[PDB]
Amino acid sequence: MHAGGGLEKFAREDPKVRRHLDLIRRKELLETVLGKIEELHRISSG
Amino acid sequence: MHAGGGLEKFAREDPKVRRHLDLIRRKELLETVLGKIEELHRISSG
Repeated sequence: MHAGGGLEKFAREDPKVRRHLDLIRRKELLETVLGKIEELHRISSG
Repeated sequence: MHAGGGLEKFAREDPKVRRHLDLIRRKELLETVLGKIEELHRISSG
């Protein structure tokens, strides 16, 4: 797993767990976008 | 109730509802303090 990177492919391979981890990832992208906006409001008060 | 200011005392009279509103009041002063602290932290971070 750790030498070959076959952990993430091990995850990608199964139908159920692909949907689970993909769902968690898209949610992750949107959260990080919101975080970039929030940091922006802090760097410039107005 | 509105002329005598006796609405608040009317609530004070029943014990169960008095314990209820007392719980709500203590939660209030604590909230306003935390709000001031959050505003302060915002002032000294950006």
